[PDB]
Amino acid sequence: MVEFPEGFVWGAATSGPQTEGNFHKQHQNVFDYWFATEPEQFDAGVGPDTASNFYNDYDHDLALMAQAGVQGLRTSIQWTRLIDDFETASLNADGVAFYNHVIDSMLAHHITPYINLHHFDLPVALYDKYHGWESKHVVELFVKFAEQCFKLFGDRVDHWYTFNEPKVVVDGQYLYGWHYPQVINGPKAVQVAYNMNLASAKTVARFHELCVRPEQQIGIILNLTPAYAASDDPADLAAAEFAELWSNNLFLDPAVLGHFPEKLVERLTMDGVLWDATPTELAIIAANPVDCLGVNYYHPFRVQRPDISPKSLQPWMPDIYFKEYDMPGRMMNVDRGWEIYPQAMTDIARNIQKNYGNIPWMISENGMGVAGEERFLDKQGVVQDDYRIDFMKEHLTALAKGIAAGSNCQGYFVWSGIDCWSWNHAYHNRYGLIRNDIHTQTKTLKKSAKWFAELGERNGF
Amino acid sequence: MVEFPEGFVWGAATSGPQTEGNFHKQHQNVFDYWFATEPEQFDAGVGPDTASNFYNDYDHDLALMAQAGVQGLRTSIQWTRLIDDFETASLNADGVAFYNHVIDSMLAHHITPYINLHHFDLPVALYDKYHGWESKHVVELFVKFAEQCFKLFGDRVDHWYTFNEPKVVVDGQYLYGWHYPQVINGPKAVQVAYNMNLASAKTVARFHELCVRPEQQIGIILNLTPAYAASDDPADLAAAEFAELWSNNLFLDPAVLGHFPEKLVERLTMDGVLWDATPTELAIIAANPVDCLGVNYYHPFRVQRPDISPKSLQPWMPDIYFKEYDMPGRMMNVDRGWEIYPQAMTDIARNIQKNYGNIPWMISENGMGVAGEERFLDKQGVVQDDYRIDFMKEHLTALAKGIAAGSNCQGYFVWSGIDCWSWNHAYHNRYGLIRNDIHTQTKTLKKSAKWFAELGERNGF
Repeated sequence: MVEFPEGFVWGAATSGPQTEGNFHKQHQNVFDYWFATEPEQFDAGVGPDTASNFYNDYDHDLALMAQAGVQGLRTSIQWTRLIDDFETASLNADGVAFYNHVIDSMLAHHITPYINLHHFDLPVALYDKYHGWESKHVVELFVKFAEQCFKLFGDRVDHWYTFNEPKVVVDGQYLYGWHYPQVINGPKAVQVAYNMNLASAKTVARFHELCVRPEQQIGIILNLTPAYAASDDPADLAAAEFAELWSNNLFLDPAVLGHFPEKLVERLTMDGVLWDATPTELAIIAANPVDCLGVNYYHPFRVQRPDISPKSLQPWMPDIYFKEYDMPGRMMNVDRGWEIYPQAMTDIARNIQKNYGNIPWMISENGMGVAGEERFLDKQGVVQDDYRIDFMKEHLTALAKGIAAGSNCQGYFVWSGIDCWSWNHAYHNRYGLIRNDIHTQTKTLKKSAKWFAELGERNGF
Repeated sequence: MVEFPEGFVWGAATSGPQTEGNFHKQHQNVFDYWFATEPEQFDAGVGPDTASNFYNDYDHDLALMAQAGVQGLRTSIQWTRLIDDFETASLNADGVAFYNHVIDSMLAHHITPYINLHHFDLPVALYDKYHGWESKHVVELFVKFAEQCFKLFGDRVDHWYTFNEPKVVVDGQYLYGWHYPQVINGPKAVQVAYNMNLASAKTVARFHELCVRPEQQIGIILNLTPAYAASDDPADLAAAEFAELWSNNLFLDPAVLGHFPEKLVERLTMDGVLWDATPTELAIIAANPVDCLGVNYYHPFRVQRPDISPKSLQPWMPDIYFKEYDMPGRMMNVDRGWEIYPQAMTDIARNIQKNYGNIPWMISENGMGVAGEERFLDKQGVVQDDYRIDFMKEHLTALAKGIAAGSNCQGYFVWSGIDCWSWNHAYHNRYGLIRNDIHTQTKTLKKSAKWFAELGERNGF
């Protein structure tokens, strides 16, 4: 029935910090330091120090991933593992060697590399010295690190990305306490948002200057979940308008259109919390859009009025203009507390098609997490994750309507290939196609793994 | 100024479960299952799943130990890693290759291998099915595993040990809650003590049927801390008399003399808690004493009369005869809670000389744990553990007096070579000549490492 374009890319996504372990890693990133000082904040006291042991198990991990039909693996290079001196971007000898092994072994196992340069993993040294992404100097050193990744690995890596979801670094580090250093400052968060867009653009710039070869392309990875209004009442549609500008156009528009959405920059100006920008910088943004887009989606987002007036005396946060809304009769993943709504896949495809030039794009993350998968092991220790196959079917179908309506969707990357470490939640929820018993680092394909191998061969289901 | 016999061995000690991590291990031992189920029972939530990463980094680890002057290394083979099916002692192909890999790497780094067979690490599946060491069938299974160790590795391992401190298994599993399964039952513990003495003895027999060359010796590692009476008050002397029989003679006599100490068995019989033994079993125990003895010593032990009469009706426990005593004016390692008393080294040496035939013996464990050693890092990141050097000087001085009086001590093994995982205390206390930063598994010689290398080349200090 459901069929997909020819040459569609079927793949899996993770990150360096969530798989490698900190084995011989020279530098602490913000999560490394958080767990070393406050392990209480991590599920079951499980931190990143071993994660899914990718640093040691990479060759067989790649073999199993290919067995589960992963044609392309999207992961990330750790700034804190690759670089010795952050100011000069000198190379850590062991770190470069490791990433060569990984990339060589990806290729030997017939898996297309997709390398993301940054996944929530700021070096904590650069926060202590410069306050991290608040500093346009740190921005310059991200580029220096990106330049190094380009020279060392650009020979066999085609597909790069500047960031995975800068919004979550903004939200997490500066608004809502999710990421160490857990700063709660709205105005600071706005500058961080700007600064990360500046960095992604300057990284596209140097990428294209240091790229000769035409199949090489660099994109960015954003979550583009719409902000659905809670009703048609003007107050709610205005909350949905801002929340859309704030959660999506803040990054989508500078990344793809080359400028910030002017309704948004207007509102931040009227509020006196607009970022410090310069026309040189804004012209760098404008000159270097991304070559493609990766789209993350998991669950919808719905929005109503704020309870009190945005002009009330309170510290500035974006949240003063909208409140989350729970829709009655919603379909829920009850244990995880998320709404299920594959229709947003179709909306996202349309939005890119019409308002974003139908720029080449993929779904770079989509998947379902479940706790306690042992409950579903069969007699040969294979998780019977029928729920996981159902979820992919509903969401791939919705994706297919958008493709058919003419949306330029080139691939689909599952979260995740192998169970991996989910920040403070660590291993509470399991998303893999492949189970990891983290006590032994023994890995085993779930049932969904042979279904995904079958999906990639039929190019449909 | 203090010098040691020519040929004296300068070693280091650990165990498999405290170093390897559980990477790709087939079976859980009781500590693995304990951590998997009750991680809150372990310091900072650190369990044995990674420990000191010895599975992955054994080659560079032994090179560090070679640098720190380890001429001989004693560690353990995990039953739960070597054996596929416990009933048959069939081999796990991957576990056999690992231990081959570490032994050969030991020789390649000019480290003499000293292989212990068991270090608190009973397969949990054998506790579930048979109640572990309470089962003489489990005794037989242990011998079939020992036999496999000898046939696979005897060709290049000369020095074997049946057990590390079986008393800690008896106390830990059956008396005081220290080890999972946390059974509290005197009578059972008495039987376990017997069963492990019998298992050790059948192993020696099997070893002597399979050992070729005359350099091949097998022994047992016991803690021989004396039980010093609190005073000359007769009740205090009777408490030391029984504490000595129970904590030392219960294992020393069967292992070296071939029989259990008669006053103890008379005591256990009157109390109705004696073990089930058969004359055939006692005959094996009489005919297969060890070739040599490993002695562990850390802190002394003092005993006074019990608060209440041992005739009080209460569950039977060896403690109904003695209570620990705190000597006023004692010398203390205040943070660890242990008295410092090097003189016990000399007392121990005398006891072996006077009463145990001056059997060849070694100090197989001696060391000093300190918490938070990062507070003593110098400029170049080398721990300045002068305290650890002072500790070794004091105890080695006591040792040398014992040797000079004619005791047949042939080596000194420091606990530990590299910082290793200390059961529920995990890495709260560090004992190594070499630091392990357990977040990154990066290891670095301490100052004691250099002093110990120099100690071995001077054979004295």
